[PDB]
Amino acid sequence: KVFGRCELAAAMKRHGLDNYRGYSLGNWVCAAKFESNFNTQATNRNTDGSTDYGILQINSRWWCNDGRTPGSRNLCNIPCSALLSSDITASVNCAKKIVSDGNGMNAWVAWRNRCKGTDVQAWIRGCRL
Ligand SMILES: [Cl-]
Ligand SMILES: [Cl-]
Ligand SMILES: [Cl-]
Ligand code: NA
Repeated sequence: KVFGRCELAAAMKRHGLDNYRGYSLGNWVCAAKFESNFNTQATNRNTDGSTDYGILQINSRWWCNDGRTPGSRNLCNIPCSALLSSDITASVNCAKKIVSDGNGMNAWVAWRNRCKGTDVQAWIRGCRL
């Protein structure tokens, strides 16, 4: 599914991501924009042979099982495929674990490089939240 910007902001808010670990909703929308362009089916193969899945490009090295990332963990206790669903529940629940792991949203390189320090409220401007 390709979400609209406000559509995704709504879904994220309903699943409790807004201000989670102190990160306002626009941080999460900005991260999704640059990670996946709001497409839940996004995948990206990394140099190390791990893969990133879904709206927030969550990685198989630590967070989900794909059966093809030797040595990895599955800390969200899900198949990576769950992260490609039209329903973002799995992705949000897992993101909450990631953002709690010590580095906040710096876990998402793209957030650090493209969202951090920017006017992230723009990503929710106009949404009926
Ligand atoms: Cl915001
Ligand atoms: Cl594996
Ligand atoms: Cl933090
Ligand atoms: Na894994």
